[PDB]
Amino acid sequence: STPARRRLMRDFKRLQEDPPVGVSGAPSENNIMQWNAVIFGPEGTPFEDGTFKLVIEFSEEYPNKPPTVRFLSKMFHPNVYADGSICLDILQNRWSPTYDVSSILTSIQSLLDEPNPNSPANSQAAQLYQENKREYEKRVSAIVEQSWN
Ligand SMILES: [Cl-]
Repeated sequence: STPARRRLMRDFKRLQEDPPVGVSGAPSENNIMQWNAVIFGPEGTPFEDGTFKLVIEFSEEYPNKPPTVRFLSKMFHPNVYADGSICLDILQNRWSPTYDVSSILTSIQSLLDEPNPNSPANSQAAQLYQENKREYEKRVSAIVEQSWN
């Protein structure tokens, strides 16, 4: 094995033993470096009832280097690109090996209801979030419904 692979097995064991509310994930069948994950939208937010699928991509440099994470489900959120790529500060400059898959996934769930206003990846979503909360929620509701497909 390798340190990344042993760490990933530890991350999985910890996540499966004590999963945070509305989050789960596991390595793919055939490749511990690629995981499938699910995040349920947080209760009381525009994303409630959404069941969102994600892919997490690691390397042999984990946990020195953060993974990348993308939504496979359709998304509408200021910090998610059109291709599903998720922008999260802890996956960039605020990375620490103290974070693991569990805490990455919980951060992404929390991100859903707490957009980062700094240079958002989806300008349309950012502008609606800022200036037309009412309409932001309709656009979010459409991708909540699609997430059940
Ligand atoms: Cl962030």
